[PDB]
Amino acid sequence: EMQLTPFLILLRKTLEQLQEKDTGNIFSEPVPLSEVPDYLDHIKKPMDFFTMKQNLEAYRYLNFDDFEEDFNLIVSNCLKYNAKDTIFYRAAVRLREQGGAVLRQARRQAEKM
Ligand SMILES: O=C1CNc2ccc(C(F)(F)F)cc2N1
Repeated sequence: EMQLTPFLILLRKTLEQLQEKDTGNIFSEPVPLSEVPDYLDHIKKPMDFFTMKQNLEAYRYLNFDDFEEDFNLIVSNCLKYNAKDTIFYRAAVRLREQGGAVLRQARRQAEKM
């Protein structure tokens, strides 16, 4: 029951804060199938922050949960594909932790609207 423009402004800010936690920029673009050619064998919906930005501006995120679901996909795809003893897996754990705090505060702001 809120206005669209401030909500999208909030999602844009939140997406930027989430990208800021991905200091290695390993989640900024789709996992490159050129370097990971079997990635799609068990990853049924790849996700990344560039795709999320495209989805945002295409008005595909009209509630907080749909935005957060695609963030969670970035994390879960990485935990699924990569072995636990890899930098990639640990980076997804850290993103889940740091991004979770970003999302909780952003959702508080959206609920104020
Ligand atoms: O799960 C992931 C997360 N992103 C990523 C970037 C680059 C590469 C690679 F280019 F292959 F080094 C692999 C991955 N795998």
